[PDB]
Amino acid sequence: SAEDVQQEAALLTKWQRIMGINYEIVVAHVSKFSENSGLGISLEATVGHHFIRSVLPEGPVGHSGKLFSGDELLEVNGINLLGENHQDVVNILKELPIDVTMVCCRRTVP
Repeated sequence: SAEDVQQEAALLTKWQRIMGINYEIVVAHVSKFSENSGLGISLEATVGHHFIRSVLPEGPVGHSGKLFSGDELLEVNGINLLGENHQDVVNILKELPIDVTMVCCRRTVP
C-alpha cells in the first residue's frame, strides 16, 4: 500500500509539474481481459494530442471507472504519449501488456 501509494503520488506529481495548474491529472490501473484484446476506448485526436472519445462501460477502462470521455492521454506504463504522432500512440497502445497504468488529464477550474 505505502509503496503503491507513493508510486502513484509520484506519477501524479510528475505530470502536475508538466501540465500545470489548469489540468487535473488522473491515474488509472487497468487490466485488459486478454493479451489479444484492447482497452475498451475509442480515440480522437488533434495534432499532438490524443483524447478518449468514448469509454465502453463493459470494457477494461470502463471497469477501472477513473477515465471519462474527453480525457487526454499522457502516459501508459511509463511510455510518453503527449505530443507523439498518431501512429506512435496507436502502436504504443496496441503493444501494451495485460496490466496497464494509464495517466490522463482533463481541463479543470477551481
